[PDB]
Amino acid sequence: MEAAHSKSTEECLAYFGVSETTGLTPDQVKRHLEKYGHNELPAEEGKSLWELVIEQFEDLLVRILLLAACISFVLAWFEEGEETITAFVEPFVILLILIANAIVGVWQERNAENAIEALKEYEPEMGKVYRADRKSVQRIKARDIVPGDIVEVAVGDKVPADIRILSIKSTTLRVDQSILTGESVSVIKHTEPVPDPRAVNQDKKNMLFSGTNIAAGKALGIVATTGVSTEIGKIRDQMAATEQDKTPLQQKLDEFGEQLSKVISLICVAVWLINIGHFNDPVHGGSWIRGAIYYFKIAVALAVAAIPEGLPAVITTCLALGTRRMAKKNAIVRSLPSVETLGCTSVICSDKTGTLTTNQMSVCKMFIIDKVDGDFCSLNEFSITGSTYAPEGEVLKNDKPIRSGQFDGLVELATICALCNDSSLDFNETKGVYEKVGEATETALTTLVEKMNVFNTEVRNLSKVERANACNSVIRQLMKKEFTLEFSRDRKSMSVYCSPAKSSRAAVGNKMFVKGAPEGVIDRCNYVRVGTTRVPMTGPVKEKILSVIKEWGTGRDTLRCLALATRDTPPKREEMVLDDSSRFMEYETDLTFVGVVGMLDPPRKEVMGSIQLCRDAGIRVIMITGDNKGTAIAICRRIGIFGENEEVADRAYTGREFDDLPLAEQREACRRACCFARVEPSHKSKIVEYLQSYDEITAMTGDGVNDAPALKKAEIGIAMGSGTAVAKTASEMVLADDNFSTIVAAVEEGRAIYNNMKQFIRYLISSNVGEVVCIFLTAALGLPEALIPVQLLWVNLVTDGLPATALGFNPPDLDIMDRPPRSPKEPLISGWLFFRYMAIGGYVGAATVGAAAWWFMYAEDGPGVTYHQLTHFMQCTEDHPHFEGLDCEIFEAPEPMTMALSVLVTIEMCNALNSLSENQSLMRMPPWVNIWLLGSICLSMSLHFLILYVDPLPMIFKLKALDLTQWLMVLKISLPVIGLDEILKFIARNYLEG
Ligand SMILES: Nc1ncnc2c1ncn2[C@@H]1O[C@H](COP(=O)(O)OP(N)(=O)O)[C@@H](O)[C@H]1O
Ligand SMILES: [Ca+2]
Ligand SMILES: [Ca+2]
Ligand SMILES: [Ca+2]
Ligand SMILES: [K+]
Repeated sequence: MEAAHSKSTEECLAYFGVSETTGLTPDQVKRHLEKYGHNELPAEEGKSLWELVIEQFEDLLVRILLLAACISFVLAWFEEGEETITAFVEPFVILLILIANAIVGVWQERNAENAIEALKEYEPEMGKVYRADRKSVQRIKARDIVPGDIVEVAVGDKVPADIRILSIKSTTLRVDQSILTGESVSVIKHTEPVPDPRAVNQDKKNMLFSGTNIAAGKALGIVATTGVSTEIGKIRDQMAATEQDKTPLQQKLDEFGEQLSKVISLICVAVWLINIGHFNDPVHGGSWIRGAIYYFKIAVALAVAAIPEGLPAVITTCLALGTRRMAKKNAIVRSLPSVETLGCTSVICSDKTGTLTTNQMSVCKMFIIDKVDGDFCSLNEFSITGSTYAPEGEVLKNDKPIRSGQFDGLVELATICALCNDSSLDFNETKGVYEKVGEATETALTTLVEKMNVFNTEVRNLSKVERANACNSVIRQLMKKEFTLEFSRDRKSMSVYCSPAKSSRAAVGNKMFVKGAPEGVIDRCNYVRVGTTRVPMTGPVKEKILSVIKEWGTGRDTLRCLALATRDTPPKREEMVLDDSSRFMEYETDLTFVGVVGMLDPPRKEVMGSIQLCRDAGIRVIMITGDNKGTAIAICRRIGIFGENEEVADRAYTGREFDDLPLAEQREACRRACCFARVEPSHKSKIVEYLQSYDEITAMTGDGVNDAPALKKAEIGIAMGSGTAVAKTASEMVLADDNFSTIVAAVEEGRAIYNNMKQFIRYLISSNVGEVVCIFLTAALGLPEALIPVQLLWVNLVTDGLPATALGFNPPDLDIMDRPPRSPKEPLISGWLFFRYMAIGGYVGAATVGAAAWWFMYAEDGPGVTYHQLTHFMQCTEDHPHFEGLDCEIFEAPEPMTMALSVLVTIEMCNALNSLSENQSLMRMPPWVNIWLLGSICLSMSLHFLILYVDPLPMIFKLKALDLTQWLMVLKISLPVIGLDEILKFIARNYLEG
């Protein structure tokens, strides 16, 4: 732990006692651990209090039912009667459903938090350090790094600790530190000290803060602080719900229930009005108050009844549930909307190298010049063996194992590979395998030279550790790397300025070794090295080279090709300005071509398959790579993006070709084209932006820093577990699995959550509308009431709860991933659905009245008021308007009423069997598809039985009943709801639109 960033490199180096180039001794490490602990934070625990999670109150339509319970608790406090209890049950028929939803939500959210922390804490964060026990850089669990030791970090890496920069390898080091200082753009660094021991972070321009990202370049430094003593480790705890808000679908439904408060609140105040004429009726005596409170009670209870108090929970739930599922497919969701947004995606843009392909690169072919004579050019081709980055394998000409150092071309070739190279290898002892350190393209090279072994170095007697870099090291001892012109994606090449090693001879030849994309480099070559010789680059020579490149690119191996050339006579260091990266290309001119390497880079298994599924789901998949257009197109084909034979000149463009088009033509180009090549980061962004200008939901997949902009501009960015931190930081989802499939599953889930939301809404609406059709039909048809306050609270508690919340666990529709994606601005409720909402609610409203009616009329154990209702109800006093006054006051019988309440429950528990699927028959999507649903129904049906037979209970509600017949009736009335929907589903099916 150093308190200084205001000291020099040495002071700091000596402070811990380290060799800036070698790193801490196994004993210094064992010690600093003991003295400084591991590089991490305690945390890892409770991200939400068991009680916090409970605040699945505080929402919209939950506060309503919350308050409706208060009033029914005050009214019960001011209620005098020998019936001082049916009023205390009320507040618990309301609280009850609220509680039930609360638990499920809470349960679902806890399981998700867990599942996630599982995925996260799975793959350990690794670090790059120089340590004494190894000559080359090695990778250690970041948790293990301690103050003092030497850390290396480069473009795209995440700073693993708080670090004092020692040496900046690239011409410039650019770091992104938004997570800390809040500075929006990348900032510059230097190795000079900053005196002021008070200075703020923003000014510590010689430090790298653990948790920032390197946006550009590469550097080595010495670790000042670890763990909690970290600039970002202190500030963790400190508040701010910087955790976003609600998802667009969450905000869509939030508003739908808001204006359902209106429609409902009105229909309520309505009931209070449509009656209040029964303000005097003998029932509540006739008081100038006892009649408006009863009906005020019927309103509130009708409200609680209609209001989908489960809506705010079920989204939340489906959400956390979708999350938990992705988490299980090794997908990390960084931003809640992602899965939903993903659901309705039309276009999936994707990087090639490393995203579409495995990024496991090996050099397997290479070539130099053989003979150059007039229009004749010939090449020395070679083959390499070994698919991994292991330094085991052999070079082969004509199937014969050749000794690389035998060909002068291959010597320089190797020299260049070794020297123009920011990456290295490292052998993982635990896993027992050679792992790259830096970019794969570069590392492939490193491996190549370990296989070339041109100076026939003795290696057979070297540990699996030393054998990794041995040769390269040799080459490294042979020249001094003065500085390097970092690889830049515009010029698409990279160079290295070198002088003679021991300084044996000064001015005997300074060099620049160059490595880059063939086309550009070859254009910058004036000469062609022939062994030790050199001759002018000519037409025929070039053509020969390029043509073999073309061959290898489009070949059945789709080789990823790089060119190596040297500048024999560089400018003097004094003439070279390293300030503007722009002038580097010139510094890389008048080159001498040396040779070409063909890299192997396998497409991922699951990719072709995922592409298909997208094609069926109506989803466009576009490739946006920096790589060569020929190679790229080749690969699209292998990936299924293009047919093995197919003219693509109209649908595949290079950044250059693309930029040549007029703006208009660019916009359109995006619509038809599926392959963009040799494109800079800006292009990747622009292409998405275009897709977006068609009001479409665009997805961007990638792994590298040239992907960030597009990753960031898309609706969802999906990063690779393998890819850069930079790339991850700009993503909503991260495939740790690196599995491409998950993307598709991810779109299937958001398709589903939506469908689930719909059916929920369908059941709540069509049912609860029936419930209000019940009332506004009897009270208007001049019929005796069908339900009382606590009778409504019951049809509620028992059909607006777990049976509904259960729809959340509906399976995917059978066609879900077979129809085009939903426009995001689509009317939540279609016109044709409102009809179906009504046609169901209507039939529910009436079948519930005709049942109470039927009890009055055709019930063989009831009276027989036959058709007409015998006209009316106005037959109070004995033999009143004598129209067969053979009965007294059967107009208070608890039977006609429980008759309806019983049907309501049942007919509702029926069209919830209709909310398995939008438009699929129970013949295709049967009830057992959703088991969680069935248990809920039985749960409710059971609650209804209890209420009807546990003697103390029918008092508090209404008189029991039904033995066969009476129940068989409820059934005869309710069951047809299923027949009506199953025809209604027939309609919208054998006439389609969605
Ligand atoms: N580290 C590097 N140094 C020099 N040249 C390199 C390099 N890594 C990549 N190249 C060349 O730059 C070209 C474009 O790189 P880029 O757009 O970043 O990704 P990609 N799919 O093309 O590899 C590559 O196709 C490659 O030939
Ligand atoms: Ca309700
Ligand atoms: Ca890439
Ligand atoms: Ca209901
Ligand atoms: K984004």
